Amino acid sequence: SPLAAYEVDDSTGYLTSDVGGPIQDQTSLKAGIRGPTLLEDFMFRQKIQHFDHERVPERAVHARGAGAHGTFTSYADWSNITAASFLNATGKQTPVFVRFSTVAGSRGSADTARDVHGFATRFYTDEGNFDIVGNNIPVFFIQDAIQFPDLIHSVKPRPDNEIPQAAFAHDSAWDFFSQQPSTMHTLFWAMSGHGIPRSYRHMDGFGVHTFRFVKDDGSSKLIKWHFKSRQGKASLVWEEAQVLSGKNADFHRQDLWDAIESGNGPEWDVCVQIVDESQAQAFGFDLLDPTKIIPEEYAPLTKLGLLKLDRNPTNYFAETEQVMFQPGHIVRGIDFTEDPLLQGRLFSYLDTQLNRNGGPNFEQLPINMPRVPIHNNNRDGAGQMFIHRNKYPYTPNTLNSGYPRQANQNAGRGFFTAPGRTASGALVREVSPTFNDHWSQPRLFFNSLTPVEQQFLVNAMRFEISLVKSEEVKKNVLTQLNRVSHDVAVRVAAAIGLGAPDADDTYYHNNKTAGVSIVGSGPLPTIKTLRVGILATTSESSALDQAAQLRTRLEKDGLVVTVVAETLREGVDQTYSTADATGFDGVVVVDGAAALFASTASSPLFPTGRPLQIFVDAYRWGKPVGVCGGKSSEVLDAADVPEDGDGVYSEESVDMFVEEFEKGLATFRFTDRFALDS
Amino acid sequence: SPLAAYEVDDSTGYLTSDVGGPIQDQTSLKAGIRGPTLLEDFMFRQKIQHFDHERVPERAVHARGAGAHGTFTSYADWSNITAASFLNATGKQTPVFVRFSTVAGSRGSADTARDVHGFATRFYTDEGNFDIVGNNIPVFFIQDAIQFPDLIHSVKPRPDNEIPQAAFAHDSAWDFFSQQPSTMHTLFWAMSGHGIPRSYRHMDGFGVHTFRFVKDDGSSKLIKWHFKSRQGKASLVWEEAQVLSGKNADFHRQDLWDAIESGNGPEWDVCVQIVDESQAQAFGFDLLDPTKIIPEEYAPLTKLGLLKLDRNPTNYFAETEQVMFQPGHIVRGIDFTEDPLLQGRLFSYLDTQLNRNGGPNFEQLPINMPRVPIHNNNRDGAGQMFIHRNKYPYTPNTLNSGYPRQANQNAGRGFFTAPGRTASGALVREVSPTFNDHWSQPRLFFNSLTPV
Amino acid sequence: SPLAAYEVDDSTGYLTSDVGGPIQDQTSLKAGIRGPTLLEDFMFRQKIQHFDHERVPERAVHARGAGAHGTFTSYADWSNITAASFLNATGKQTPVFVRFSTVAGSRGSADTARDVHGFATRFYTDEGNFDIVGNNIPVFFIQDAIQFPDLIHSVKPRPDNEIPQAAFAHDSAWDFFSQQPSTMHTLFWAMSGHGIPRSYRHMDGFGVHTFRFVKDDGSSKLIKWHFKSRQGKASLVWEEAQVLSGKNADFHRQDLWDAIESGNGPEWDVCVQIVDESQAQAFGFDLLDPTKIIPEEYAPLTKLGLLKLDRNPTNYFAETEQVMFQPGHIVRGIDFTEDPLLQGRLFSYLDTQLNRNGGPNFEQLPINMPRVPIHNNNRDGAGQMFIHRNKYPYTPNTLNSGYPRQANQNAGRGFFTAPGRTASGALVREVSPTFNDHWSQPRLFFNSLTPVEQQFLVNAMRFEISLVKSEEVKKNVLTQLNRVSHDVAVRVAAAIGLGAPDADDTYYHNNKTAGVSIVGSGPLPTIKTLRVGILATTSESSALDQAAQLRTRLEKDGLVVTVVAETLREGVDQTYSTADATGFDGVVVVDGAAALFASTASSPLFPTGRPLQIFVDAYRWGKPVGVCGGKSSEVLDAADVPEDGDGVYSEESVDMFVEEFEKGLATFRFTDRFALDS
Ligand code: HEM
Ligand code: HEM
Ligand code: HEM
Ligand SMILES: [Ca+2]
Ligand SMILES: [Ca+2]
Ligand SMILES: [Ca+2]
Ligand SMILES: [Ca+2]
Ligand SMILES: [Ca+2]
Ligand SMILES: [Ca+2]
Ligand SMILES: [Ca+2]
Ligand SMILES: [Ca+2]
Repeated sequence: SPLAAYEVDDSTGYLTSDVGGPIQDQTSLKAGIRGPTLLEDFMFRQKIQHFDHERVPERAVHARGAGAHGTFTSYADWSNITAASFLNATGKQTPVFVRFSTVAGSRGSADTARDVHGFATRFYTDEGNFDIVGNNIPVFFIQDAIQFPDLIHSVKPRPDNEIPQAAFAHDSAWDFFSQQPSTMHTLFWAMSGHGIPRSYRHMDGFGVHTFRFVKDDGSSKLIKWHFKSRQGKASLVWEEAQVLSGKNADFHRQDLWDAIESGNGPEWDVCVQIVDESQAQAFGFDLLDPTKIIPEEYAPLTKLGLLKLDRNPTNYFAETEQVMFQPGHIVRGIDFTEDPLLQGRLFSYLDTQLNRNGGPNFEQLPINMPRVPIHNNNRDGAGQMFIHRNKYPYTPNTLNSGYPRQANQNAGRGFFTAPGRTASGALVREVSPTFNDHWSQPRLFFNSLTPVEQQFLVNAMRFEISLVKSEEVKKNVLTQLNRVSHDVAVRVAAAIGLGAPDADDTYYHNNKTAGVSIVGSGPLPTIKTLRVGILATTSESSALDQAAQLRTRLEKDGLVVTVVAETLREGVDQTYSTADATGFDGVVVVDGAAALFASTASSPLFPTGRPLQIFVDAYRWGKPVGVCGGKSSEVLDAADVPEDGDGVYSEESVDMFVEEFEKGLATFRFTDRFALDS
Repeated sequence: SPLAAYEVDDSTGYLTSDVGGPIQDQTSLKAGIRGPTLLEDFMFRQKIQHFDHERVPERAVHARGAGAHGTFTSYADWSNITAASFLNATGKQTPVFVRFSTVAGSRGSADTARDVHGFATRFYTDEGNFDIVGNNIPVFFIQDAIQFPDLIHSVKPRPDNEIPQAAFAHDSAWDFFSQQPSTMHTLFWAMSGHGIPRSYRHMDGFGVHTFRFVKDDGSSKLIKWHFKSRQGKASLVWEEAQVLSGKNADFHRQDLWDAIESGNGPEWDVCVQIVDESQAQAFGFDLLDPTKIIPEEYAPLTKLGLLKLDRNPTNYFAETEQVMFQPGHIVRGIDFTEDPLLQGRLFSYLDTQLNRNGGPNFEQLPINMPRVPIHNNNRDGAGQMFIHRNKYPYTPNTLNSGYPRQANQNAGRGFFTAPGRTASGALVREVSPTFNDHWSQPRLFFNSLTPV
Repeated sequence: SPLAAYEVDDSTGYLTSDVGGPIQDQTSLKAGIRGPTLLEDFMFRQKIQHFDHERVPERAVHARGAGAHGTFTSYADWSNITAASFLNATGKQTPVFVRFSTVAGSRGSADTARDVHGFATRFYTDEGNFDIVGNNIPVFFIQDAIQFPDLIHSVKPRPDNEIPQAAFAHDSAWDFFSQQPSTMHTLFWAMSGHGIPRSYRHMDGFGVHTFRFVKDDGSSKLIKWHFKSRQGKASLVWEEAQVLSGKNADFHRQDLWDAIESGNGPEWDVCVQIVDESQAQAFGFDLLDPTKIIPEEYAPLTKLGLLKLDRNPTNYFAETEQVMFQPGHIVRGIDFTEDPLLQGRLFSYLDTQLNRNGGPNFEQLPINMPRVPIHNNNRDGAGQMFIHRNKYPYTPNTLNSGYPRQANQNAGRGFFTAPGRTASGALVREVSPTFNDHWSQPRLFFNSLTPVEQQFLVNAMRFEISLVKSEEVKKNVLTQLNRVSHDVAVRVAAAIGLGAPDADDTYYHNNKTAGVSIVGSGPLPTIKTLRVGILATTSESSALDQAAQLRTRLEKDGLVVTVVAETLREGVDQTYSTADATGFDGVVVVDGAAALFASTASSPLFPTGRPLQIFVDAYRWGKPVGVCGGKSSEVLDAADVPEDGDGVYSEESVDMFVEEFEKGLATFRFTDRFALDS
């Protein structure tokens, strides 16, 4: 590890300059005690120059994100399908670093914005660094990389005033979507719960593009990468996500960090779909088109190995901010395809690192270094950290005995382009007509959602599109939505007071696919790390005792428990003033606290009606909620919460309450609380 | 627009490269209709290279902010207290640009966080650009610029995990405040409604530091700048600010934008407290200490002129993101004081623009340019736009007839340091004992608030 | 070995990317064998991106230079005059790196231009890096750092056409000198032999400024740094320097490299003049004025230790090009003075490294690292290598238990400003009248040169000034020269078509000072590394035999021998076609080769007259020359060289030839061959 060698320990010692001279740094050098500061104060200038130059350009996209270290372990020797060394043996472990992100917001923007999300994984393999630079949605908005600035300019804030930070809440974004129909598949995903995942740990990762697996014999197959969450899939509800974006802008980065610090590091099965070269157009669409998925019914997933994140960074800036991913970081055994979105990406990520790093030696940053020797004739450049011994860095040479040697298919384990690949035809700036069906798969995705999930998507569209000022853009939007689903266009049109255009059934169908729905993916497989808010009072010794009782039990089941009361003390984590339902996955009121709720209700220590509002919000947003200890009635009545409601608990027995409530936490959302269009 | 000369119109025309060759930009050049992309596709590369390099480093502090253009109008001829040209005639008008901001959060952090706020004003005067780089709170946390990184590291997110955004909600910030008691006065202000103003239009601007006004005869007085809102002061309530941060992270920038578009451009009376040099220690504290206000009961405000913001930018990046303020942008008639916070600032803002701009010619960006001619011997550097005719850029010269000439108090309307300033004593890294009362003024402030 | 941890070996292995993936780099990936190159060719792009970004800005001055590693060893414990740790014990060793340079030319300009030269030394001390950033001339052109760009613009090429390279050969430089008379002292130095040293090893190093030595008790003394060459002082003659600029632009860098490779690493005694603070104005000038020396007659040198350079770099770019010196790299025991030239330097060198390195972490380059631990709260910035474990990098803190601790005079061996220093008075942009005598010291320096040396300086002035177009500028130059010396003005004026102004005796005097003359500094103390060219012929096996004999005699004494003949073979190093007298410190003809020695001598293998012209040029340029074997007349008469001349040798006996000739090498130059004005 190059990271270990560069760890700097400041737990002891006297302050020094960056050249080891002991110094101070608290008072400027001045000509007399009330005098002007001196130019000769080097202590001052070196410290302030450093401060003045701390910042580097944020990423052009995916600026907001967070990372962690961990380990990938192969489940088998996969030699039969790829020459990739990291996959060549059962149990082979390779270090990883992952960064997760949103796409459109700047650094500092909230984690819980509605957006596409990044899931970028570096495997520090024994034959070079291999990056899979993925998203949590398996399809992308556009079909050619040259369009990327168009898409991004359209979704980022309007450039006269840099308003708004909400990617989908403005005219220009919808102008682009409605004029560029390829966008429809990703737009439907982004309008689903996949736009507001519950956490990084509760989403999947996709390579998006078709890639190749290449064997040592030169043969190739076509693959899609799928990183399948072992935590289960889960989303926020929209109103919850909007509150969260104010109450805790760092919600996802904090959820990740805390899960790793508690020993609950997240896991994914790294999987592929594998198909033959001859099936490039067999599935009703072109595998070069990054706006299409291969339905799992046509190509099942094969599990290749386990990805686990189990260590946090030491210095966020040095590790997370400076990690520089590239789809060009490929290894023997993997190759590209002619997907025009992937093709252009290869150029963009090598170039943009010059912008961020300010010089060409970015791969020498510890987080970017490989874990094998580097042998090449790259030299000089700003920020050169190596002292190269070889004074004849050219090929061919005799003066260094012909080293470094060329690597290729038959030497040195070289990378090699899949040798079956060809190209033929004119040199064209033309779109393949095989790419032209922009609507069937959006409809496939929509069909595969549950009824209340369909409602949530329609409601997201109603919310966002109602913020578009231009009537002409809104009509254009309905034109495209209607090519996917007339019912979607009708329902969305109703909220914005326009008429939907008449049904156009060209692309309509009733087909469905497995594995895309959040609401239909079933209870979570684990409730470890999920958050329980226990609403108590310092008024009643019995209330605090009840909360402590609940705590001990819930904690041994891996839940993160917060006891809330008017003021802090022994056993109480959070005041009502700072508490919010967005902080919890379930809320329990201890019945000793009934007085705070069954009330209007007033104190200089928190806002009027806060305790009840926490419970009310939690219910409205679908969470398991309950009252533990004796007389539920009054709290549930004060909240207008029905005691017979699914995911509403009322028990005197602490043990029965915990059992029932824990089943609620796995269910995670009670969707019968949300109204549906008739 | 005052930057009309630099505008580029794209309401008509065919797409071109940056060198005027008509091109397309929607499909990559490929070897066959389902083929790989070609390296010879210059259309693709020049567009993507530009996109790849769009971003520049955010400001080290005050990263989150918004700006507008306007006009300053002097109420009087202020010659009898300052030689400043922009203040030398009743009704004299000078263009301005102002940027408002928070302090701690990054780009895209919400407007309605609890924080200190910036209020930075550029006057494009007929004798040079003059910047007053102020905040909405009249006192600062610390008493020496060398401590700035300490303060800022402590309020910014913890550096292992970059949590939390939200300057005051974590241990390190309160560790620093409690170890560095100078911070109490600004801390009390930030914990008041001044930490969550209703808009940029409903807050005041303060230079914080004592500065000097200098007359053409060389006499000086000590001043504090106060920009007093004509919209009134108003705050959010905290609960509301928290919900707004989520519902509308752009709330202050939109409020300002909208007010200008509707013809309600915000206004401030630009004022000063003026006191004699003999009064530097007369008010029971030291006027060099930036943690203290001069109570208005001791020195009333004089209104100098009107600041009105009435024109939004054309391109946010080019104007607002790229504007580069400096307290060293000073003009004849103003001078510095030995406030050790101010003193170090003068170094920081000139250096940090190298970081943002990536080269030394940042004064050439349209928003940074002055509105009068430039005559000097600065040359070259990355990004040099100017084509200088003078092929002898050194002084003293005879081969360019001794031009440019030196400007000073007696010739050429030069800047000059206030000639009554002196220094005396040991060269010390010592804090004046006159700085040591960290608590009385925070109590003055608290006492001055209503009960609620 | 001092930077061994950063070394990269490429003597074995297969080529890899920068992230360790084995690759090739000799053929682009193409769509067919005669097809266009593919964007997906990451091998191509990463290699070419690196190439495209290899260059960094050259230094703003001193762009042309060369460097080496070495060791400093202290002669004593100097705690009686300084707290500095590297000087605190007899025998104490500290690693060093030195870079030597010219000043005006760009990084590809010739070594042997007439110029001021740099001598910058880094001591990697056990209390931090300490740099002495000196020159080979003890005084500077200007008295205030603010004037630096005026000076440098005036000497660098005219900015319309970037002509001429060659600092003194144009109007603007002499315009500046004549308008800014402070320049006279350094000008007279640069017009002497000190402007064209024979090698970096044959020049001294000076700090120029008065600095302070500060004891641990707080008391201070004023010092000047003098690095006195143990190789002796030596110059080129001007015509020779001009020829060398064309025949070997790398002459000084090669001389240094070679001396080190041969185990003849150059040495200096590091010395100071030490005077009391009360003697700031006692010597008839102000010690804050960098245009003045303290004559050695008023303040003798104290030898502090030995500097020896003995290891060449491994990678020039990484070590020599990237070394970033600063006078701000100061250590406890040393302080600044209020010299206004020094004061502003402190700002310049910290700022300019942002330009060169392109980011703030330049102290992390291996050559710039200290050799002790770094403990501070500087963070982030582009190119940040360090992974800092202290997540509370602010002072004051409790969450990192108050570390790093402040260092100062009384704790932690902090740097401290000399506590006796004060300032008093108005804040002014005024020059001290104590700086106003710009002419007395130039006259002192001129008076201390020998007659022939004064002639050489006049002749350099005549050469350069005659290239100034402007008759006004020429007139103004003679006004200033005449204030130093009427006779200089007269003699210069005679070459350039003008009358000198009448004598103005205000600053005239006859005082002299020791240690500044080159011609007067006596024979060299060592002749090891000096170059002897033996001119032979392949047309007589006897001539080669003589050459071989002489070679062994000369090599025994550490001279570097080149045997020249018409064509190469074993024992012959160089052809006449490539050889030139600039290549040698002495020239010997073996008498077996006498037939070659005619201006008549014609051949397709070398220019007509070449063998003889080497001998004639050597003679004209002052060098020891002779004929070995017993028959000298034919060669000597062809050369018009008299047999009884001083530094002309003729002997049959090889031993007796060599004994005589080695005395001539030590004398080095026979100045009786140069005409004097009468
Ligand atoms: C399938 C389509 C894509 C996926 C899945 C994807 C994914 C991502 C991810 C996850 C990141 C963030 C990596 C990190 O965490 O540091 C990112 C950054 C970026 N992407 Fe993409 N991307 C796609 C398409 C594009 C295209 C078409 C372009 C350009 C033509 C592009 C240009 C960029 C740039 C310039 C960055 C910033 C990289 C950096 O500064 O390190 N991407 N992408
Ligand atoms: C009286 C105390 C201070 C006030 C009122 C103040 C005000 C501000 C304001 C308003 C801005 C943003 C300007 C804009 O909108 O672009 C800012 C930026 C900045 N300030 Fe200060 N500041 C203070 C003290 C300090 C100190 C002590 C330092 C450093 C020693 C410092 C360094 C900076 C830097 C580096 C920036 C970013 C500038 C840029 O990138 O253009 N400030 N300051
Ligand atoms: C006593 C007067 C001076 C001496 C002896 C001197 C010496 C030198 C030396 C030897 C170097 C080259 C160091 C190396 O080899 O890398 C150099 C570089 C330089 N000097 Fe000076 N210098 C003097 C005055 C000035 C002044 C007054 C300034 C500016 C105000 C200045 C600015 C620079 C700059 C900008 C560089 C390039 C540094 C780099 O890129 O690392 N120097 N100086
Ligand atoms: Ca818009
Ligand atoms: Ca959902
Ligand atoms: Ca290949
Ligand atoms: Ca903290
Ligand atoms: Ca308020
Ligand atoms: Ca010239
Ligand atoms: Ca000489
Ligand atoms: Ca740069």
